[PDB]
Amino acid sequence: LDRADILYNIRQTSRPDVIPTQRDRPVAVSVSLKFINILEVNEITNEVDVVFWQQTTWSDRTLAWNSSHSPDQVSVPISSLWVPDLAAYNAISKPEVLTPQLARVVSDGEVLYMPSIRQRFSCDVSGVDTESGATCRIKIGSWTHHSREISVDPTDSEYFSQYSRFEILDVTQKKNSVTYSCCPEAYEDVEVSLNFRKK
Amino acid sequence: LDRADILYNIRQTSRPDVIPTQRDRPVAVSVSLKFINILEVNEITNEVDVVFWQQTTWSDRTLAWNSSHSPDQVSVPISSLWVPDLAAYNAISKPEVLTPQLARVVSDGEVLYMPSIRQRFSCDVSGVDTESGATCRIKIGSWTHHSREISVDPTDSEYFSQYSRFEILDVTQKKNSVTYSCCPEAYEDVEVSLNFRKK
Amino acid sequence: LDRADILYNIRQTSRPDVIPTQRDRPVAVSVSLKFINILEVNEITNEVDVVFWQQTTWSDRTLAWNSSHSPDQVSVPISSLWVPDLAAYNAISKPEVLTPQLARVVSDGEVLYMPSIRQRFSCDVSGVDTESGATCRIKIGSWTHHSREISVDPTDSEYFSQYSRFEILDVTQKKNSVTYSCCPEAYEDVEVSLNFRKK
Amino acid sequence: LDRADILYNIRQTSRPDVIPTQRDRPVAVSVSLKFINILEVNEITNEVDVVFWQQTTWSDRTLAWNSSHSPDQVSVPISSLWVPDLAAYNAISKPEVLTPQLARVVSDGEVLYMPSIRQRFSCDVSGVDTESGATCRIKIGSWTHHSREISVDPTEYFSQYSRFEILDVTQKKNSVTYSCCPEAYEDVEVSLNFRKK
Amino acid sequence: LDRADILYNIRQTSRPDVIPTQRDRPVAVSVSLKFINILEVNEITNEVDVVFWQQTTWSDRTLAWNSSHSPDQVSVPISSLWVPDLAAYNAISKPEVLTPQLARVVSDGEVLYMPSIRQRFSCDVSGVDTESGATCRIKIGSWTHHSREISVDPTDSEYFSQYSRFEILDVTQKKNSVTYSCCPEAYEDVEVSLNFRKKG
Ligand SMILES: *[C@@H]1O[C@H](CO)[C@@H](O)[C@H](O)[C@H]1NC(C)=O
Ligand SMILES: *[C@@H]1O[C@H](CO)[C@@H](O)[C@H](O)[C@H]1NC(C)=O
Ligand SMILES: C[C@H](CCOC(=O)N(C)C)N(C)C
Ligand SMILES: C[C@H](CCOC(=O)N(C)C)N(C)C
Ligand SMILES: C[C@H](CCOC(=O)N(C)C)N(C)C
Ligand SMILES: C[C@H](CCOC(=O)N(C)C)N(C)C
Ligand SMILES: C[C@H](CCOC(=O)N(C)C)N(C)C
Repeated sequence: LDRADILYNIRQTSRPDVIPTQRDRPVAVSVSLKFINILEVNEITNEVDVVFWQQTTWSDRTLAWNSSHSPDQVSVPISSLWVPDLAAYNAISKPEVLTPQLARVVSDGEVLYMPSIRQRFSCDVSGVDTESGATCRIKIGSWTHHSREISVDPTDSEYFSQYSRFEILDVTQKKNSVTYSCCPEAYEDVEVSLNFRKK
Repeated sequence: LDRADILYNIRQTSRPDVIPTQRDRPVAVSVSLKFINILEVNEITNEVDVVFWQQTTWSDRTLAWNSSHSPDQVSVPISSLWVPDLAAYNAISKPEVLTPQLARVVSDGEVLYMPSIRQRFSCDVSGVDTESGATCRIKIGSWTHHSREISVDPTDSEYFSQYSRFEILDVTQKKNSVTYSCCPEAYEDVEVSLNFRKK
Repeated sequence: LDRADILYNIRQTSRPDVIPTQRDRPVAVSVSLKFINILEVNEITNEVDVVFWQQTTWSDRTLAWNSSHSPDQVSVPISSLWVPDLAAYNAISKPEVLTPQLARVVSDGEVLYMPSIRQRFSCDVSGVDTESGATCRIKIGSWTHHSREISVDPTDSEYFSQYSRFEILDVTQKKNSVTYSCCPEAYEDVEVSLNFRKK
Repeated sequence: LDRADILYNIRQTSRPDVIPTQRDRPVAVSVSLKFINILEVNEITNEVDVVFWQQTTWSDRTLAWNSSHSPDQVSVPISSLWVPDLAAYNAISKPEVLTPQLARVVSDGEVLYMPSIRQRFSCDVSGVDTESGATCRIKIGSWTHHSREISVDPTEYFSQYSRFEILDVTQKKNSVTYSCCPEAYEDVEVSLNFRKK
Repeated sequence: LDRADILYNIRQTSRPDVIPTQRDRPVAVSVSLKFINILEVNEITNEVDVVFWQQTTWSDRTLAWNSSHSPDQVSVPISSLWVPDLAAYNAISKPEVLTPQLARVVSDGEVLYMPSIRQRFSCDVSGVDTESGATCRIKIGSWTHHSREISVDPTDSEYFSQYSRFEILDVTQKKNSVTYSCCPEAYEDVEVSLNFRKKG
């Protein structure tokens, strides 16, 4: 098998509309935000503009191939793959995807999709100009798949811009499972707490 | 039947361009706005920027399948389903859909579509800085389907952001059936009255 | 014939790229603006932001069907129909279509397309703050079809927002047939004069 | 032949990706800007926002049909035609096309494409508030086709409600060689002399 | 062969989703920014708005044809070609492509894609109003292809607008090969250092 064949097979059979559950277990999705920049804070309106890499991994066995005498990985357009329907609950703009929309697929079916995203959020900006800083919580999970279909789990300034007006003090993560009035089932989310301040 | 089969059949036969009327009864659509945020009020211009979940439900039997030994529900891209042509009469911007455009379909054909929307409206902003607050009325209904084809019915701070500069005092709903100069038939709408104030 | 059949036939045979002239007569298009809002006036720059329903009607016999024991009308995506190539000569932004892009088709081939549009225009804003008000003239006609192929004809505050900062005094319409330097034939337009003032 | 036939044939055989050179001569493209409005001048940043009709004509024989007992012209979506890859070198925003994207095609293969465009440019805005006015120069030519493949040549509607007025418009053709490439690329430079009223 | 045939073959067989590696060597991509304008500097936020031609070249032998009695080059929509997945790491807006999205392909499979791009960046704007000026560093590389699949290499005011409020003092380039926490492999990048200042 060469790359051409692998990409051909994936395109012909991938089923981007079909969540790749195994034996009625949820697809285990990992999410991890790598913050790159904080662009436009407003303590009055409690809105912040953030740029981050949304590192997202999950498994889709339907993509697997025998890697004997074959490449172990290919880059694939996400339009050819099932992708988790993650959304940020407290986003107040749609995600602006800054990078090429390609996912990396390993021969065993492991997928990594890691767009760089710019997005605005409604969160607690109070304290941003103090030494303790602000703590902005960003909430992410599947919009339409409950906990039996998708589980969501977590996996600081490492890639944060030195030229930002802000600095990151700490980043913490917490997993939740919430029942909403609209629906009987629970929906998982990750809450990423970004503790930052003006320099 | 597995998910793949169900989604395949739906894609192959769905008829997104065909309103699923039963026995010449209107498609009964329920609409309900869950307000998430109020972002940019202007009492001078009487314009407001709102984020809300537009909970929308209706029935389409053409989607139904036998759920015996099969999943009871699937998430489906709305491009593969008929969707009611709802519009907000007093919107002054097009709806920015913030979430993945997926509907949830149950085996009996019940559909739930619940995008998170950011949109600007022209409405009464007077009194927003008083204790009584402003009452902003949002009017939603089918743009091209009259009351024999589509009926529209309703179904507060529960999901409203604590970080908003505003707070919700009350939300009320009212159903209407209006005849317009352009056409002989009546068109139904729901009017959602959002009573809110600056904190 | 049911809706499914009618929409299937329309989709299979409609020819959205083909102007439905009959016997070498122009397609007679009617255009009528129902003003909904006036949002952002600037008497210095002579620019105005307007929301209006662009009521547009014409006939396309290729869409007709026998309505005996059949629905008399269907809603159809405009991407499946020929639509007149109307443009506003003095627009300075592209039309923001706020409503679902569906036209209503009657079994005899009458079409009604009535999007709600937000658009900015260059026009006479002088006097807007006086009692006489301003008169803003909006000019609309086929961009590429001359008078032998498309004719354009007209057909006040009825739907105008009570919450606008402005009010409508009067709306008048006038038909014209103009020869431009670019081309030998005449092109029809409708000029809609919107007389409005600050409240 | 009726319109439906002509449009069908064009759709089936047009080859929008294929530049219609004849006998290895360049496609001769005419370009002409009809200025409609000047919207947002900034003398400090030297940026201007303009609306103009970009009158563009060229010939594509592969579109031709026998007009005997047939319509002489049809309107065609540009997605079904080859169109010259013109760009404005000093544009600092992408062209906002305000009109329906249709070209007019004559039975002999003459094409006219005339979108109304709003676009921002980096140009000389100095003197806009004087009697001499500013002269803003707009430079347009094929982005990827050199002079042997595309030649570009120049060949009333300005809004009375603009804050500006047009004193003069002049045009000049150029053939320039760039560091990136061995061949010459043609352009038209349109000089818009305008001032605040 | 005429252009029609060449473009027809390319469209029918191009495989825009398939990186054209040769014998398991990386596709060697050259990148070079020709700066055209600097539009909106902010020394407080350290953000800059730049317009530049992103000269990008690489080889794709699957596009090659016999140029005997045939045109030596054609312009091709990039939607019909594989194109490197280059991204600017420090961009804070998506690239606004100002020009027609066509690449030039030579009969030997050499490709030149050279869009004009307007984009905002987070970079060091300090000193912009001084004689030394600011130095803004722009970092560009493949987003998803490591060094064994794509290598990235470099190739001043020449096309820079005389009407900008800024002027260019110097442009330097540096190639890097970086390993990120997310993945075991190294990813190459070019860092383009734009040294510029406000005029006056
Ligand atoms: C119209 O439909 C009806 C009922 O099926 C039929 O009686 C009539 O002949 C039809 N006319 C045409 C032209 O098909
Ligand atoms: C290249 O095309 C020429 C001209 O017809 C032909 O003579 C020659 O055999 C071809 N060469 C290759 C490598 O196929
Ligand atoms: C809160 C958010 C609401 C939107 O959900 C849907 O559209 N469903 C189909 C569940 N989910 C429950 C995470
Ligand atoms: C008021 C508003 C006007 C638009 O109507 C349509 O476009 N039709 C096709 C009816 N409707 C009737 C709800
Ligand atoms: C004013 C306007 C200019 C655009 O014309 C075209 O695009 N043609 C193809 C005629 N026409 C003459 C109505
Ligand atoms: C200056 C400008 C650069 C971009 O050129 C390309 O994309 N080529 C395909 C030539 N051209 C040469 C006019
Ligand atoms: C740092 C940056 C992050 C994005 O990576 C991807 O999306 N892969 C598919 C690896 N790359 C590795 C250059």
